[PDB]
Amino acid sequence: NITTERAVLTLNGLQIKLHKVVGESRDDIVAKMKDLAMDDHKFPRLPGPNPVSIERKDFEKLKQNKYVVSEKTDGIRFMMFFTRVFGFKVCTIIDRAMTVYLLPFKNIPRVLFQGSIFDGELCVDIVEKKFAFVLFDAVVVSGVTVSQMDLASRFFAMKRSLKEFKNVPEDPAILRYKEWIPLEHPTIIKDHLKKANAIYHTDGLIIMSVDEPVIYGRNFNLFKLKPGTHHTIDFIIMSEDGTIGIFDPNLRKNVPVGKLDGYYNKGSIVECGFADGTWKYIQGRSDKNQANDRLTYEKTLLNIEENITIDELLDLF
Ligand SMILES: Nc1nc2c(ncn2[C@@H]2O[C@H](COP(=O)(O)OP(=O)(O)OP(=O)(O)O)[C@@H](O)[C@H]2O)c(=O)[nH]1
Repeated sequence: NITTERAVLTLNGLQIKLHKVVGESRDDIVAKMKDLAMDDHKFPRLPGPNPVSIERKDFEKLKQNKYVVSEKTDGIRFMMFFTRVFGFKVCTIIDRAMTVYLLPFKNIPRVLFQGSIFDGELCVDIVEKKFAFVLFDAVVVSGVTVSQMDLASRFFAMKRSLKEFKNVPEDPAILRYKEWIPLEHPTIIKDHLKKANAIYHTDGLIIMSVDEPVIYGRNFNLFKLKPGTHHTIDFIIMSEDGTIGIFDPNLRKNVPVGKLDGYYNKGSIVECGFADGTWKYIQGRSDKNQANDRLTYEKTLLNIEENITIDELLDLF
């Protein structure tokens, strides 16, 4: 049987109960996805790109090359994988740490189960108070590797397969497709962004190449933009006098970086924002035992400093 263990995900004040796939079953689903995705990376990862923050150096490239734009949905990143395990046709969603849950739909066409890997976000529909799964892109559809073709071909393949699918009320998520708008369409972009934000929780926008094949991992040509300067960092309290530190993952030692005004419990993790030269407390995190690493900190400072805004960005066009 597929050895499962139950789990509940909470997003935006709502929860979803799912069977987390465990042990050798988890191991086999992951190894199956690695083969279908033909990823020979020596480390377990999803066959999908992680965006990079937009930098002012990128503005040239944005204006030479072709790109599409969409809202950055705020929810959980999942690769959705249709396969067959021990004879049964299975729909799974895998997250970035390689944790596998079943997410079953009634009406998935049996072709998908020959090997579909679609990329998306599990998220909540504000208007409907139901979960939605929003598909960003496809890697393999019914056994056909679509990853090296251009974005419009990938969506053509994906939409083709699901063309006869209908959701039914008992399905655990509303399957929906990311509408990507061309980066030369500012008024169409703004309007799409306004409609998008009526339905979803968004964290800015994502800008993606119209024609490059799928990258797996950090994709230096997939850009995200946070609205305004609302970057935060999680620091560890290294002193009761609020000395905040940041983790160096290869020393495995926290390094002192600043100091907060107030009394703080050593070893806690505080989410802070930067304002006028110092970091300021926003909330303590009881759910974390580790600060953000140096890399995340260095890059967030650069972004704070550069202060790119969505209106600056959409006015380049
Ligand atoms: N690749 C991609 N990611 C998207 C898209 N829409 C929303 N996202 C989400 O944006 C994430 C970007 O990574 P980060 O900028 O680190 O954001 P995060 O994973 O929410 O982490 P925090 O910033 O710590 O909250 C992706 O991993 C997706 O979960 C999209 O169209 N493509």
